[PDB]
Amino acid sequence: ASIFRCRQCGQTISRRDWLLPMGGDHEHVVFNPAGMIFRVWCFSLAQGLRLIGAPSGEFSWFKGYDWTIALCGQCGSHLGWHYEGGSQPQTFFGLIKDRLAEGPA
Ligand SMILES: COc1ccc([C@@H]2CNC(=O)C2)cc1OC1CCCC1
Ligand SMILES: [Zn+2]
Repeated sequence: ASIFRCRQCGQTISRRDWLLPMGGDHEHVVFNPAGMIFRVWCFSLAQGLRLIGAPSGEFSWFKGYDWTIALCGQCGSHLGWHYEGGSQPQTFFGLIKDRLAEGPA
């Protein structure tokens, strides 16, 4: 259980070692304006994604950060968001926990 793959296709995405304690915890439970709930895990780093469009501040769940949608690079599944434009760290990834599968390296 040290690495994370896309649950839908197996693409390698991130690692447990890359989890990022944001505001005290790597886990945040948040809602979008369409009322969908997400269990978001924060990572310092991820790979195998494809970032779509340019960043937006609108409805950002993390103060001072702008988001871009992050799809699985391989299958297109929506895995989370890349955050940028902030401070300490400047950037990070918020990934949806139930869209990842955890397993050996
Ligand atoms: C599942 O969709 C989405 C769900 C959630 C957000 C978040 C709101 N606050 C954040 O920190 C990002 C953006 C989305 O993408 C939208 C942009 C255009 C259509 C959908
Ligand atoms: Zn995938």
